[PDB]
Amino acid sequence: RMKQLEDKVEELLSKFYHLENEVARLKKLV
Amino acid sequence: RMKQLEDKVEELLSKAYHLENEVARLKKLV
Amino acid sequence: RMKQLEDKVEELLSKAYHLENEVARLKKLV
Ligand code: NA
Ligand code: NA
Repeated sequence: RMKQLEDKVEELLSKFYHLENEVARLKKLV
Repeated sequence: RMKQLEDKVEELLSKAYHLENEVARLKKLV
Repeated sequence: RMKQLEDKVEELLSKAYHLENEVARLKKLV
């Protein structure tokens, strides 16, 4: 069942990557 | 170990949805 | 195996916590 977890962690890696950008986006605008 | 990882990963996935929303809110005010 | 996943989670947890702070920061400055 580690594969389901690995895929979720991969999904978490990517969401976190996108949130960092949109936050840094907000940081330049504020 | 294995169960705790899966739970934490699920804990993380929901925190991501909440952050995704908090970021969206902030965008409407930048 | 599991260790790779716990490492990754520890990372995402750090990221999540810092995004939380950054979100808390941006909130205070619209
Ligand atoms: Na929200
Ligand atoms: Na917000």
